[PDB]
Amino acid sequence: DRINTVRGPITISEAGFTLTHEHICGSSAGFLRAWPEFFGSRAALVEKAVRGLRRARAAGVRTIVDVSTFDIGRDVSLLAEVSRAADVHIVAATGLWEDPPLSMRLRSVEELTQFFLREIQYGIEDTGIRAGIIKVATNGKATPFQELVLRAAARASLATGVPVTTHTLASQRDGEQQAAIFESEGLSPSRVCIGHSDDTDDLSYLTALAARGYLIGLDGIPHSAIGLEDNASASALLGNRSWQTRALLIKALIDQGYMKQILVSNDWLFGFSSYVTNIMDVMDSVNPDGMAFIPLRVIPFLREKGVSNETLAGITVTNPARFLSPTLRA
Amino acid sequence: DRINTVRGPITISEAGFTLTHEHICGSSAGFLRAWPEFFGSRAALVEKAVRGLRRARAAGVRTIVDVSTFDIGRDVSLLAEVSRAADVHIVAATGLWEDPPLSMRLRSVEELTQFFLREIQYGIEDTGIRAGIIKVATNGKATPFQELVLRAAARASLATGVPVTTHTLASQRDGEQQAAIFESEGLSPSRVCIGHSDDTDDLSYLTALAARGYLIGLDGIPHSAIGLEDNASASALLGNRSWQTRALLIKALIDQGYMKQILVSNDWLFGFSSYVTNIMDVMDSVNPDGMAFIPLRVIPFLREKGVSNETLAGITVTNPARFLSPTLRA
Ligand SMILES: *[C@H]1CC[C@@](C)(CC)CC1
Ligand SMILES: *[C@H]1CC[C@@](C)(CC)CC1
Ligand SMILES: [Zn+2]
Ligand SMILES: [Zn+2]
Ligand SMILES: [Zn+2]
Ligand SMILES: [Zn+2]
Repeated sequence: DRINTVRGPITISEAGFTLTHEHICGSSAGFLRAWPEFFGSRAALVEKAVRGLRRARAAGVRTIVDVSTFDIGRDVSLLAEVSRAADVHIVAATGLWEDPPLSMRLRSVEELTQFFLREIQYGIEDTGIRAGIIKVATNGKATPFQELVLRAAARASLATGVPVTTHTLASQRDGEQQAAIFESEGLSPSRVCIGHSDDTDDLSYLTALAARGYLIGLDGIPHSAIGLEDNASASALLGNRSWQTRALLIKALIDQGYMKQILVSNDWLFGFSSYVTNIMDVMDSVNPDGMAFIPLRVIPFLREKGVSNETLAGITVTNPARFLSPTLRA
Repeated sequence: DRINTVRGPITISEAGFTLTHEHICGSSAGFLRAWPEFFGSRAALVEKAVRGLRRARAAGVRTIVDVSTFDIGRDVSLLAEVSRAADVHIVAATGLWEDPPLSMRLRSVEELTQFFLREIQYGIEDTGIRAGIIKVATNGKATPFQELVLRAAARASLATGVPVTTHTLASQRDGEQQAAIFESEGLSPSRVCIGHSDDTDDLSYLTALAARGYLIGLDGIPHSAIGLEDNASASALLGNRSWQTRALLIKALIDQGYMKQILVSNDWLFGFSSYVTNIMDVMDSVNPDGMAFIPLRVIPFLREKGVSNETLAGITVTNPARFLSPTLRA
C-alpha cells in the first residue's frame, strides 16, 4: 500500500502527522510562470514556503496534502522543490476548483474523467508526478459543469481508489448535494471528505454527513477576521467566528462518536494571488504560526478541553492514512 | 524601426503580407501543458500548424499576428517552434481576452499595466520573447474588470508604442465604449484596431469608428455556418452570414475612403479547446484553406468586384506594417 507524493510513493507509515487541506500557493493556471514578480519572485515564494514547512515539521508535521488543482495554479515542480528542501512529504491533487477556464468548462463527464485519471495514473504535465487526491468544489447549488466535475471525480476515484476532497459553501449545506451526486455514481462515502465544514456551526448538517460515512474536513481552523478592524475583504474571506469556535467542532464530533471521520487542517498558503492584493500579509498577521497552527495551538487547546492525546493522534495520523491509502472502501 | 516577433525583432520591410488576427491554438492558460492529448498530442498540433502555415506562406503570407493572450493559453515556445519550421513570422500578444482567471480578475489597473509592460518590455514567462501587440476584449457592455483591462492596455501602449487590438460583440457596438475608454486614457485611435467588426453589417457603427481614426478589423472572413445543417454550436460561433457578405465590407470601407484603416484576417486556429469538442473539425470542413483563405479566395473575389491589386496590397502589406510599427501616433 502506497500513497503518491510529489517525490514518489511513500508507505502509509511514512505519512505520519498529516495536514489534509493545505496549499503551497493559491493562484491560477499559468500565473506563477507568467507573473512571478507578483510574489516578489519565484525564489522568494520558494524560500517562504520552505521556512514555513520547516517550522511545521519542527512542530511535528510530516506530510501535507496540497489540494491545489489545475485552476488553483498547482505547480508540482514547485511542490517537489519545497518538499525536498523542507523534508515534508507533499501529496498533490487533481480535480477542479471554483475557477475552471473555458477549456475545462466545456468538457463532458467522460473527458473530465480522462483528465483526472491522467493526473492520477500517468502524471501531471510532463513531470511524471501523480496526484494522490481529487479536489472538487461547489459554492451553493452546483452549476451544471460542477455536477459533471463531481461525477468525473467519483469515476476517477472508483477506478483508482484515490479519495475525493471537496470545497463547500458550508452555510448552504453543499455537502448534501455533493453526497447525492457522489452516491448516484456509486462512490463510497468513506472515500470522500466534505471540506470547509468548520465554516458552519450546524450540527444537524455535519452529523447528517458523518452518519452516512463521510469524512468531515475541519480544515480552516485559524481562518478568522476577529480583531481585524474594518477590513471588508478579510472579513468576507475569513469570517468572524473565532479559531476556538472552529476548533471546538473537533471536540463536538468526537463527543458524537465520529473521531475516526474527522480531518483537521489549516488551509494555509504561502502565496495567494486569487484574492485581493496583500491578503497573504493580512493572513500571516492573523496566524504567524501558519501551517504549524494545528500542532502548536489547536492540539494543546483540545487537550486542555479534555480530549486525550491518543484521540488527537488518531485524528492527525490514523485518519489521514486511512483516507489517503488507495482503496474502494476504507 | 522594428517589430517584435517570437524569433526576435524584424524590420518593417520584413513583415510583408500580414494576417493581423490569427491563432496557432485557441485554448486556456496551462491547458496544453496539462492535457496535450486533447489535441491528439502536442506534436500533432505542431505538425498541423506547420503544414497550415506553410500553405499560407505558399499563398503569399509572410507574417501572422497571433492575438492569443495569457488566457487563450498562448504558448510562445509553441509559436516559436511553428514559426521556425514554417518560415512565417509570428507576432505574439499580451493583454487579456474574455476568460481571465481570478488571479487576473482581482488586479488593479496599475497591476495590469505592470503585467502588460512585462510581456512587451521584458519577456513572456522566462522565454525572453516579447509581445508586439496588446489584445483586449468585451462582449457587450464592459465588466468593471474589462474597463481596467482596456485602461491598462492604453497605458501600456502609451509607454511603448505597441498597438492595441480588440475583441468585440459587434452586434452590441462594443467599439463605441472601447473607444471612449481608450480616449479617456489619451490613446490615439491610430494605435487601435476594433476587431470582429466584420460580424456586423452596421455601416453607421463601422464608419463612426473609422471617422475618428480607428483601424477596423475585418478579421473573421471565412467564419460562416451557412450550409452546416442543424449544428447549433457551430451556428452560434460562426454566424449565418456568408464569407462573401463579410468580404464585401472590405469593399464598402474602401468605397467610403477608409482603405488605409482596414485590417483583414481569417481568425483561424489549428487547435481550439475553449469551445465544443471537435469544433476544429467542423471549422476545417467549412474552410479547408485555413489561413490561406484570405489570399487564395478573398483577394481574387475583391479583384473580381473591382478592387485594384494596388489597393489590396496596401491593405495586406502597408496597413499592417503601419499598425504594428511601434509609435505613439501612426
Ligand atoms: C480521546 C479518547 C476518547 C475520549 C476521551 C472520549 C472518551 C476523547 C479523547
Ligand atoms: C484600389 C485602387 C483605388 C480603388 C479603385 C478606388 C478608386 C479601389 C481599389
Ligand atoms: Zn476551498
Ligand atoms: Zn483550500
Ligand atoms: Zn475574439
Ligand atoms: Zn481571435
